[PDB]
Amino acid sequence: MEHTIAVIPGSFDPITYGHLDIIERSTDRFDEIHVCVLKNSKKEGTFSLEERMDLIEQSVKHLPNVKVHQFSGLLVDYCEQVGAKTIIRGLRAVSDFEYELRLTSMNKKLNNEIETLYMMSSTNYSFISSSIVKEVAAYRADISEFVPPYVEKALKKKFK
Amino acid sequence: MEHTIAVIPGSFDPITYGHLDIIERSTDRFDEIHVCVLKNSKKEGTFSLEERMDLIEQSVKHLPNVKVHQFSGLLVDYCEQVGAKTIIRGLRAVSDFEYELRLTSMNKKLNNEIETLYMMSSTNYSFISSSIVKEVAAYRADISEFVPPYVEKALKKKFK
Amino acid sequence: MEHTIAVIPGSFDPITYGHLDIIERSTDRFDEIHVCVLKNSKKEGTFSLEERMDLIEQSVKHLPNVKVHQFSGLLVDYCEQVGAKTIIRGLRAVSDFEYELRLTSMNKKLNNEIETLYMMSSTNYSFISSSIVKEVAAYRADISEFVPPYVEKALKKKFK
Amino acid sequence: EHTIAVIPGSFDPITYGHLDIIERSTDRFDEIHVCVLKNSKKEGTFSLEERMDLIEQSVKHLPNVKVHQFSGLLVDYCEQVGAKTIIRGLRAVSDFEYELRLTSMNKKLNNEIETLYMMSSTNYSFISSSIVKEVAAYRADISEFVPPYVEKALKKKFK
Amino acid sequence: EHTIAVIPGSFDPITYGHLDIIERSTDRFDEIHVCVLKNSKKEGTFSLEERMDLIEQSVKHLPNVKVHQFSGLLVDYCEQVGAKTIIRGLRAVSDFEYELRLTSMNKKLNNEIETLYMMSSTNYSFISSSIVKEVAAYRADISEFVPPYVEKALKKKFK
Amino acid sequence: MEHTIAVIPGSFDPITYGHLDIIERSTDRFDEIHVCVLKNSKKEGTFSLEERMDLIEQSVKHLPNVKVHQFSGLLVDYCEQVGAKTIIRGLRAVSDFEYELRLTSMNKKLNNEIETLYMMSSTNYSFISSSIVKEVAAYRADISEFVPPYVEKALKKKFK
Ligand SMILES: CCc1cc(Sc2ncc(C(=O)O)[nH]2)nc([C@H]2CCCC[C@@H]2C(=O)NCc2ccc(Cl)c(Cl)c2)n1
Ligand SMILES: CCc1cc(Sc2ncc(C(=O)O)[nH]2)nc([C@H]2CCCC[C@@H]2C(=O)NCc2ccc(Cl)c(Cl)c2)n1
Ligand SMILES: CCc1cc(Sc2ncc(C(=O)O)[nH]2)nc([C@H]2CCCC[C@@H]2C(=O)NCc2ccc(Cl)c(Cl)c2)n1
Ligand SMILES: CCc1cc(Sc2ncc(C(=O)O)[nH]2)nc([C@H]2CCCC[C@@H]2C(=O)NCc2ccc(Cl)c(Cl)c2)n1
Ligand SMILES: CCc1cc(Sc2ncc(C(=O)O)[nH]2)nc([C@H]2CCCC[C@@H]2C(=O)NCc2ccc(Cl)c(Cl)c2)n1
Ligand SMILES: CCc1cc(Sc2ncc(C(=O)O)[nH]2)nc([C@H]2CCCC[C@@H]2C(=O)NCc2ccc(Cl)c(Cl)c2)n1
Ligand SMILES: Nc1ncnc2c1ncn2[C@@H]1O[C@H](COP(=O)(O)OP(=O)(O)OP(O)(O)=S)[C@@H](O)[C@H]1O
Ligand SMILES: Nc1ncnc2c1ncn2[C@@H]1O[C@H](COP(=O)(O)OP(=O)(O)OP(O)(O)=S)[C@@H](O)[C@H]1O
Ligand SMILES: Nc1ncnc2c1ncn2[C@@H]1O[C@H](COP(=O)(O)OP(=O)(O)OP(O)(O)=S)[C@@H](O)[C@H]1O
Ligand SMILES: Nc1ncnc2c1ncn2[C@@H]1O[C@H](COP(=O)(O)OP(=O)(O)OP(O)(O)=S)[C@@H](O)[C@H]1O
Ligand SMILES: Nc1ncnc2c1ncn2[C@@H]1O[C@H](COP(=O)(O)OP(=O)(O)OP(O)(O)=S)[C@@H](O)[C@H]1O
Ligand SMILES: Nc1ncnc2c1ncn2[C@@H]1O[C@H](COP(=O)(O)OP(=O)(O)OP(O)(O)=S)[C@@H](O)[C@H]1O
Repeated sequence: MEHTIAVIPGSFDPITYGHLDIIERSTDRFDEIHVCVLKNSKKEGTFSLEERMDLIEQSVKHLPNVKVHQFSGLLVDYCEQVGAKTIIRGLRAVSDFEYELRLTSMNKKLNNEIETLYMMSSTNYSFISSSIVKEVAAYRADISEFVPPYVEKALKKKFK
Repeated sequence: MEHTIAVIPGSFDPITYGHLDIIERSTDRFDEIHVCVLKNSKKEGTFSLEERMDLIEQSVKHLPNVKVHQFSGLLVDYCEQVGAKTIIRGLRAVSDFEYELRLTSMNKKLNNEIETLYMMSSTNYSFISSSIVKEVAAYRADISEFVPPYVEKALKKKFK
Repeated sequence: MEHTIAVIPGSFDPITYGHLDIIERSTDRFDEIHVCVLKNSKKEGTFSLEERMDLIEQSVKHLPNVKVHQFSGLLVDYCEQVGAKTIIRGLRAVSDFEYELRLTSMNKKLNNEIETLYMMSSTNYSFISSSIVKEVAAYRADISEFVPPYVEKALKKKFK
Repeated sequence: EHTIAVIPGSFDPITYGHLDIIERSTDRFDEIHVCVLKNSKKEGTFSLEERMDLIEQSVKHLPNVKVHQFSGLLVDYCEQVGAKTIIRGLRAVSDFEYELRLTSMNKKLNNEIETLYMMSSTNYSFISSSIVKEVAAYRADISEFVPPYVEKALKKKFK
Repeated sequence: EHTIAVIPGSFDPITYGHLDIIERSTDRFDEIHVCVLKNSKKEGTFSLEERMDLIEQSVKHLPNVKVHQFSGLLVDYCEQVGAKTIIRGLRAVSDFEYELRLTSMNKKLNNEIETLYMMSSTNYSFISSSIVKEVAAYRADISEFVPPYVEKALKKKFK
Repeated sequence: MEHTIAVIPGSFDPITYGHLDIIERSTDRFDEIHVCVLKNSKKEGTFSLEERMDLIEQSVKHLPNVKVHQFSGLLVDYCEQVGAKTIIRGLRAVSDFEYELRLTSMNKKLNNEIETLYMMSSTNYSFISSSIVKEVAAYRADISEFVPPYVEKALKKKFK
């Protein structure tokens, strides 16, 4: 090849094993995995950018090649700047498919050199979303099956 | 990082620009690309195995890293025999999404070392299929927009 | 307006109240409606081309400006030949939507002066198809709510 | 036997997908009838009698599940037997749209039968008879998808 | 009270679509609990109290239906009261995908609760609370869509 | 035929080439086209009613038969006042289809004299929404391919 980077964009509010299975399935497929998050999203999520970045950073410790960045402008500009010709997105459902088809179509208009590549969520994590883990957290049920140790502790302390 | 082979499977009956677009977009992302055809399916169609393979070769000759192969037996065993750790499939529409989700779930049960990735069809080929191209060729309308020139000449011939 | 014609294609095997609904809602919007069927289908359903046209002919007798025709080749060519600028189709479900999208994108590349307009099935006929009416008829249940009196007689005869 | 549920299907052959639906049903009704259409046509792979034999053995261990065949309309088998309820499984959007059409028709055929749907378990969602059989045709392992006695019938048939 | 079924929702307000699901269940279990969530958020249009009142009146002809509020997990409610079945309606593809995600979670949350679905009847497939309110804000006729008691409550609220 | 009016309702926040293509494909099939906007929609967007109205008027001025209006009240009550028997909408994907099915089922109960007709998005406009054109405009990327020039000017101003 050459030297190979893939970007894995997301909100990760918070990161879950669903998101991790995708990053983990990407690690020995590329040289460098950049987990990437949006700055001044203007939405507002349960957790701040910083906490979100640290929750990722602690969850992805056991994988050397994964970095965690933030940005700024267009994601396709990031891939341009930094040497990645490949974006990785997961699919859980028809819903995801539709939303991603319109984004990829726009991105391919913005930068024809970048490709987006999809992976199907695996079976035991396809119903996982952070929205719904956050909901279960609010009722203080056991989330240990859904998110890693660190973000588990960050949601207990958030919902009490 | 290590050598990468991707397998791009299909019946290619015949190959279309839609198929070509997916092969082209993957060439700079893997070291080797195997285009795989199903040796002796019991599901016979317009062109012979051998006609189909030649049409691929002629349409893929401007791409040095693309080889065209035939196999009977399970697809995940072909990948295993040639060391390919990745299958590549295109997605046109929701119906594709669903059928693909089902096949990838079984292929993963068959051999969990092989990962399937997807690319979305380009907006301009999203409606192309072998099926709809053959129908159009049977009323000998013009198909130069839909298949490469070798395939075009073979369609006018077939439906003369 | 001009002298306007609209073409309403299909298999009609047999025509149902579902089809007739679409036809009736169209008849006051164009000077002339053409119900068109493909000749030499090499698809064979249950009723021959001749039977199918007679059924259509008897079911639309009460609308002066509807005509029944057969063709030959490409739908957009019939439209070109007869001076029609509009194809009309019905939509029952997402399944219909996705299929019809693929077909009109192609018809657009074949002749961009023909437009296709869609109508939603009315609520009471959304679940009707020729296929499921045929199955009901095999068990000789009452289909009078699904097909018009003449198609009904043709169906009772066909299935005993 | 105050309540009865019918679980109709081709079952060509039955799989752990079908069987999970049946298992999740047994404790909610007094009696479960698994029904298969007699004098269908277009079969292949297994005959009616083979298909019935395969099901009755895979459900042996569920004391309230009986296997029957019928050649008329489902909704009539139901009124024949006293069942107020049909049970079907959903794996995907395509099943959902298919079943929406069947049940709208079924409701014009007989307004007192209800059809209740259960989502396929996450582990079995990808399973169909069609694809178990592709896999068996390449002599690959299928114990994770069908019960042992169905597995054996499949090896015999695909050598 | 051998068998209980829980029918959960916002019911903001209840409509004939919801009632048709509720009515289609009553003959199938001994006891139906329409439940609603205490301490919600995003609402509007009617308060918890007004909502439970409208339900109560709308189902008073159904001896075995009770309306309850609850503050925890739907799946907690069920175990506590002995309900092993939850019932939900499907109008459309979008409902199917959303509900797949919920059931998959609830099944992790508790494994002895089934969710069973029923298809909307064809006459009520396009009815939602959302769109009924829309049409009542413009003073159109909603009597085809909601029961007479909820009609009056809509008329008042929107003039 | 008699004199025909079609209404094409929308937020148009802003109008895009996607909307316009629809409008243009309708001009030849009806006598008058009223492009209509809701007057005090209480979920405000990026342009006011006044701006949106100006932006349309400029964009459709070559199409003499197209007129811009605003209404307070039901869409079908507007159609009744002006004598329009037809409403026209465009569909880009599955989610448009389902949403539109439910709206039209209701509109048919409110007034069964009005027909809603549907047209598929042309392929190159399939991924365009106002939404995604604004997000791209906020990051100051070229949007001239997505909207006509008058509209391109205003969001250069709005996101400067
Ligand atoms: C497929 C990856 C992706 C995902 C998304 S996400 C989204 N969809 C809708 C909204 C929106 O309306 O804000 N955002 N957005 C995009 C682009 C879509 C087209 C417009 C520009 C978007 C873009 O590049 N935005 C900045 C960004 C920066 C860093 C990260 Cl990590 C991300 Cl995800 C996005 N491509
Ligand atoms: C995503 C690639 C793919 C595509 C398909 S295609 C298809 N799935 C069902 C039917 C059928 O029933 O006829 N056909 N089939 C498969 C496998 C799916 C799981 C069962 C085994 C399938 C398998 O490996 N089959 C042989 C084969 C060999 C070499 C080639 Cl190149 C191909 Cl494509 C297939 N994976
Ligand atoms: C939406 C109207 C329509 C419906 C269909 S229906 C169908 N038949 C087979 C397929 C297929 O293989 O997709 N689709 N086929 C078509 C065309 C799709 C583009 C390829 C050419 C098709 C075409 O023009 N085919 C001849 C024809 C069909 C119907 C009638 Cl009435 C006539 Cl006169 C001629 N457009
Ligand atoms: C909801 C179960 C069901 C299923 C089906 S058919 C199917 N759906 C998926 C597959 C499949 O995957 O093979 N087949 N067909 C029907 C009816 C549809 C309306 C027309 C009458 C049909 C009717 O009553 N037909 C006789 C029948 C069918 C099945 C059995 Cl068991 C019996 Cl005894 C009688 N309702
Ligand atoms: C299928 C019934 C249902 C419906 C919903 S509804 C909804 N609320 C927010 C969202 C969401 O963020 O998705 N979904 N939420 C749920 C649960 C899904 C699993 C996570 C926990 C949810 C849970 O148990 N919530 C409490 C509740 C209690 C009693 C009533 Cl009556 C209701 Cl409606 C909800 N299951
Ligand atoms: C497809 C045309 C259309 C589009 C929409 S849009 C929408 N549906 C839900 C929401 C909502 O909940 O806010 N909005 N709403 C409608 C009607 C659907 C039935 C209820 C009443 C809606 C109606 O007539 N509304 C006023 C209106 C006036 C003038 C214009 Cl131009 C429009 Cl678009 C709408 N039909
Ligand atoms: N359980 C999962 N399995 C596979 N992919 C996932 C999973 N959850 C999320 N993803 C994908 O990971 C990418 C980034 O996810 P997010 O942006 O964090 O999800 P989101 O839509 O912003 O909020 P959620 O996770 O759906 S509530 C998207 O492509 C998601 O579809
Ligand atoms: N126009 C296209 N754009 C992107 N991918 C495509 C396109 N056409 C086909 N593919 C994908 O290429 C892979 C192999 O396609 P084929 O198997 O050869 O097509 P097929 O499904 O057998 O018959 P058709 O008529 O092409 S759908 C599948 O994942 C297809 O969905
Ligand atoms: N019940 C219905 N309501 C509205 N449109 C319909 C209905 N049935 C069929 N149509 C449409 O009429 C056109 C002709 O369909 P056909 O070709 O006759 O039937 P078909 O779809 O090939 O076979 P079936 O059994 O009707 S699915 C297509 O747009 C159909 O989707
Ligand atoms: N894996 C599964 N999980 C849950 N339900 C299922 C599963 N497989 C089948 N079903 C349901 O079982 C009922 C009857 O199944 P079948 O009629 O035998 O469907 P099918 O024809 O076996 O699928 P094939 O491979 O096309 S034959 C239908 O409502 C199915 O959707
Ligand atoms: N017309 C209908 N027919 C059958 N079921 C319905 C109908 N309308 C709503 N439902 C079901 O009612 C259940 C709970 O009621 P709701 O939670 O209020 O639905 P909702 O989507 O949350 O609110 P809506 O969309 O404005 S009705 C949902 O899961 C729906 O599937
Ligand atoms: N690109 C397009 N091509 C064809 N029709 C479209 C397109 N975009 C929107 N429409 C349709 O025209 C009407 C939409 O007007 P609007 O929805 O109010 O604006 P918009 O482009 O959908 O961006 P949104 O509404 O924020 S998603 C609906 O019928 C849309 O489906």
